[PDB]
Amino acid sequence: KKWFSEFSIMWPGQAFSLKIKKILYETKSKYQNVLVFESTTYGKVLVLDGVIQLTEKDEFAYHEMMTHVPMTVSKEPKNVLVVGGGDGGIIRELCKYKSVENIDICEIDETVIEVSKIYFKNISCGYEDKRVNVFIEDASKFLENVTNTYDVIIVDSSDPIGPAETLFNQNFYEKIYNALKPNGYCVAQCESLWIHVGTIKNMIGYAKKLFKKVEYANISIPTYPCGCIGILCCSKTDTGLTKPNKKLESKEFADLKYYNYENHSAAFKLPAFLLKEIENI
Amino acid sequence: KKWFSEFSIMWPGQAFSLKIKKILYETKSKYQNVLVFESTTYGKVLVLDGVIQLTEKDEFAYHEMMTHVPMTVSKEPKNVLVVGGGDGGIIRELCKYKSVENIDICEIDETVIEVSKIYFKNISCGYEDKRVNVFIEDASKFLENVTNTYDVIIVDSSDPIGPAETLFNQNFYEKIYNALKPNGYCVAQCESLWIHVGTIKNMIGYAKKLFKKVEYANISIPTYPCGCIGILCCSKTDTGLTKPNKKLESKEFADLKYYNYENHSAAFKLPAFLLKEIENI
Ligand SMILES: CSC[C@H]1O[C@@H](n2cnc3c(N)ncnc32)[C@H](O)[C@@H]1O
Ligand SMILES: CSC[C@H]1O[C@@H](n2cnc3c(N)ncnc32)[C@H](O)[C@@H]1O
Ligand SMILES: NCCCN[C@H]1CC[C@H](N)CC1
Ligand SMILES: NCCCN[C@H]1CC[C@H](N)CC1
Repeated sequence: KKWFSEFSIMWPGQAFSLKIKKILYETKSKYQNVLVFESTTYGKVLVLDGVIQLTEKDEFAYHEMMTHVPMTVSKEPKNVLVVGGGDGGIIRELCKYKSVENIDICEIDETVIEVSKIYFKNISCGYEDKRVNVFIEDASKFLENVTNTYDVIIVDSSDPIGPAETLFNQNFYEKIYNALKPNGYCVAQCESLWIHVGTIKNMIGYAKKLFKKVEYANISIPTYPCGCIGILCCSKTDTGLTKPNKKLESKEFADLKYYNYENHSAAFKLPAFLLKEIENI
Repeated sequence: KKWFSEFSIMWPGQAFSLKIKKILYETKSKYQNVLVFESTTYGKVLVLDGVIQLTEKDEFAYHEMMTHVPMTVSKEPKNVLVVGGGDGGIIRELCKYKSVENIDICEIDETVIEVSKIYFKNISCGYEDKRVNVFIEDASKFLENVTNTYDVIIVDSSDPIGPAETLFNQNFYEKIYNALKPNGYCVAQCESLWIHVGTIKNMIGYAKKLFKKVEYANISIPTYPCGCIGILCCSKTDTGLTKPNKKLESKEFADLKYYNYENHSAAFKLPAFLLKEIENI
């Protein structure tokens, strides 16, 4: 069997590999190279431009933490936007909240949605919910144009190389601020603390120009490089996102596999060297 | 440049690679294959039997968490044992406590010590401290023979394939229990929660046959497989190891890079699926 290897100028000198059971699908979409393969030990794997987006084995860690952190802090979230997230894992976690009335997703690449609906049925199931509305367009444009404001925006983008290159700058954060309710929250996937701390500092400084309270949390996920990934956390009130306002007790949450009330606050307890780098921003 | 790749029957289907700047030393010792190379981005790297033991870039995360968790909980630790740990990183963190009167290390492979003294001088500096006494022998035998009891034992072993195969069974845990003071603590490196949960359950069940309080904590370290590693935590009193009894304020601790008073308790907040697997042991 051959191995897939994740190599990138974004983390030089290191690489993670998974063994391939079977390649399932490859295409060059309008935006990205798309690869779906069944791995031998992590189930199916989605790859965009040679970078792992998810595997069936660990995706719940990332989709649960990114969704339930801001959604247990928002008191009565009615309108949620997902930026990127074509695979549908965030939407899947959002549909669990009976209270939500509308879930918009702006995903630039409809191939990713259609690929997820075919090959990742337990991730893309949320697309069946009549509350979900899909916009195929660059979130950088959508956020300039949208009329509605949201209670929560979840930026589930791929990396800065490729069509996500527009989601990693000061302008983008102003657009997010303006599209949120006066008490609304944004979480965004953010750089592994083991890799470019300079990037984390840059993003934090972007968010801090607008938001009252900017926190960084860390998630353990093994198929992202360095085995972890950050959440950049943006709040308009001084109270921030470290402390949930509700517990997930109803039947729709029974099945959760990573996220719980205590993990929520714990994700925000960072390594000493990280606190020192981001103390004077 | 060539790449070093970490492949193992202990985590099939996956592999982590580092690019090689220069190989520095290789030998077949009495026990293991030993490889020291300077990587392009993680500094020098120590490899035993094809498995990464440390790199200069991230070793502090593991050596700080394994040492300072039990050493901030022990009230006045006077005698500490390190099992394995030939590289000296634990001893380096131990020497920081002025109070400690004696530090014994039982390392089966003296080549690892001598290699660390030559090629890893900022890790092996602790060997110069007149409080440190080295025993070259299998810890499985040493723990049967030692007369002293310790306030803290830190099991810093390599993996179950190779000479560490004796440190992963019920007998080993009884030896640890007997070598500890009535209020003494043991921490042991323990399986990544992303890989063999069955192993974690087995080890927990071993420790629980003897110890009042058996906790599992997780450390983020990118050059261990799946980017994290557990600490099996064994206490003879019901109070356990999640809560430090002291803060590290004196000048010897100024330089700490991962471990702080809040990270300590946070390491013990685990993923939902892990708590569910280890609730009925
Ligand atoms: C797989 S989840 C990440 C998704 O982010 C999507 N994405 C990347 N860049 C953008 C963008 N500028 N706007 C909307 N979605 C994006 C990618 O096409 C991918 O499907
Ligand atoms: C590099 S730190 C881990 C150390 O554990 C040491 N080690 C492995 N098995 C044993 C054992 N049975 N007793 C003492 N040390 C051990 C290895 O030789 C290695 O240097
Ligand atoms: N919805 C899963 C996609 C997650 N987005 C990113 C994939 C690329 C990774 N290096 C970081 C997160
Ligand atoms: N003192 C550093 C050695 C750490 N012991 C182990 C090395 C092998 C890893 N897979 C797990 C920890």
